[PDB]
Amino acid sequence: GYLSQQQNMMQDYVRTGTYQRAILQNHTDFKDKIVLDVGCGSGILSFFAAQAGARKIYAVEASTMAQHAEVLVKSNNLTDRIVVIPGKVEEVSLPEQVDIIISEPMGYMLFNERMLESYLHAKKYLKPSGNMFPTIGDVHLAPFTDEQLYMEQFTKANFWYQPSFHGVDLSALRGAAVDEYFRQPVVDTFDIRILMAKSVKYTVNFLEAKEGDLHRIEIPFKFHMLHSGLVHGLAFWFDVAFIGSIMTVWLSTAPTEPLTHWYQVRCLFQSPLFAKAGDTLSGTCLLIANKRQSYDISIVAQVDQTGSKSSNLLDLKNPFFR
Amino acid sequence: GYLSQQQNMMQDYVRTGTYQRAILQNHTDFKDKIVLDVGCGSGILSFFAAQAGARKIYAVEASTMAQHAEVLVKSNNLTDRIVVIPGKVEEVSLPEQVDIIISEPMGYMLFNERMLESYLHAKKYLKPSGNMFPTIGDVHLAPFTDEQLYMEQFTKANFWYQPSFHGVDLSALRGAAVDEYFRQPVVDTFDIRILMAKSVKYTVNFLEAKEGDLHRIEIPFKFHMLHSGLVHGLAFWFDVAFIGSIMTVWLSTAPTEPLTHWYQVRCLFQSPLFAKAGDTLSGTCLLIANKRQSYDISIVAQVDQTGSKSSNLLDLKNPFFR
Ligand SMILES: [Hg+2]
Ligand SMILES: [Hg+2]
Repeated sequence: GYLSQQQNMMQDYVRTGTYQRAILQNHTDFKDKIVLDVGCGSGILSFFAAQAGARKIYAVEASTMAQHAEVLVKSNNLTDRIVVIPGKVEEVSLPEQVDIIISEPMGYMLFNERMLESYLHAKKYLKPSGNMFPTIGDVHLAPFTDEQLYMEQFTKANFWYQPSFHGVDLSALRGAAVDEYFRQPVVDTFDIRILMAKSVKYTVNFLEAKEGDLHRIEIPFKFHMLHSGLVHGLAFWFDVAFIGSIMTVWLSTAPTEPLTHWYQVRCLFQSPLFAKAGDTLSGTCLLIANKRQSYDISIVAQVDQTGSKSSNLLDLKNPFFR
Repeated sequence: GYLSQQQNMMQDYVRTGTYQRAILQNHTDFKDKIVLDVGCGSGILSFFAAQAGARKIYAVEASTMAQHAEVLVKSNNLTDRIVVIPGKVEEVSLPEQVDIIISEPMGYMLFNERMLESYLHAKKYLKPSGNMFPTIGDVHLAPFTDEQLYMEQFTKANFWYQPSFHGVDLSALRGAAVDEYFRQPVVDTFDIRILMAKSVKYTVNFLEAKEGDLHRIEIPFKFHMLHSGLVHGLAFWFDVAFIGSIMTVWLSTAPTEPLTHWYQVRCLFQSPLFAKAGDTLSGTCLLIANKRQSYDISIVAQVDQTGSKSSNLLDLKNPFFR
């Protein structure tokens, strides 16, 4: 819980701006309503709800951060509208059902850090027919070609393919190194020209979802290739929508959108799949929740026409940055 | 413990070449001797001991890097000379007392990550009149002038002096922020032109030092000023020596020597001190250990002739890269 971290999140104008934009333009959803702020991370969220004219804002509240919020609430003259309860939703108690829940629970590929579970858990404190900001989450995935990124892996791992690095033969660990390097999802951004087919969408309606739904989360796909080339993996990004009474407002991390701190995520295939235009690449992406507040990512994919296959396991716990 | 981190360590050619130089050039220290590799940092140290002709090399390594070390031992046909023992030194048992202990226990400012405490605890397995590689550690410090780095930090902290960020007053958290930003040391290299006095030296002898004992570490300094102007902070770096039987080999981290993955480190004061050529800048650097794996550092500085004071609490558990 560093202020540096909190600053970095505040600096993301798309994040902070869109959140604020969504709350103020949907004024009638906040005017004299009771709100719960479970997320933050920018720490600025319960203030937006005050600016939209909320009656009471219960704000929990991670052990840092509880104190950071406490100072700003006092200094912004809002002690009588915003209460700061240190801790976490599955650990604390609220004295009142709320109209709206607000939070910033999105990680890399939306689900990383598993904060949405705590978010969905908060619906124990939600009044019937109340809503949540954000309301839904659209995960997008599409196949990509990128020779330079694929090759990059082997140039790295080939360091181990030396028989006499300072008189030591490292070659027996080359295979383990390749596996490891391919096991990391790549966080950075790309030109859309590397996208081989139109993206499929997978939608989580936060208003109806139970927190158990986020433990397995299976995403099937049947891409219809626009371009001829080699598929090196699947690209991932996400959108969330703030569906209010007045207006639905979108926060998008698409590669066609201005850059955010979430960038985009690419999961490579260990064996590239050749596909033609008009060919269908099908398979499923499986995200298993793991013990390190992250996901084990399983990707199986085949080119229907040729029957070539892979067969790929990632751990979002150890992402490669760029 | 990822291959890759290990690969990063290895690719530091100064570090790897110097460790080999130290061992091979002091072969009479290893020839037919019993060695303890406690690092291990990069699995590679045991192999140097093996190249030097050690009779038996026990290598205490963590889990999982114990596996990766074993693979290399078998594939390099050294299974009769290198014995991997999984776990930690303050846990495991050795069938024998050892002639030499070898390790890579250095972090930033030398002491970071408190690996040295494991290193000195290994003296348990050391024969009387045994040796350690490295034998001693020299911490150098020098006052520096760097106008650009100072205001660069201050203007980042300056974010938190803001009466209306999306309608929110952050002003009250300035000072918590400034404290945080100036607590983090700057890991960077620099031109030696910025050095405002010849360095002073603090020696920690590993052969005699008790794990006690590296929990406090009081470093006094008394610089002769050489150049007039503003002292923006203190620069720190470490030399480490392998005092073998044939010759002493130094691994230097100094800004005058080729670059290493350790770079150099700087505490910048929250407020620069003015000093003239001929003046004395005296004071102490305190390194109070903490739970879990880092130091709380108290830098007390004054110009004798004035005497303008500075006291700053710097926290290693960050820091600021570049
Ligand atoms: Hg918050
Ligand atoms: Hg320092």
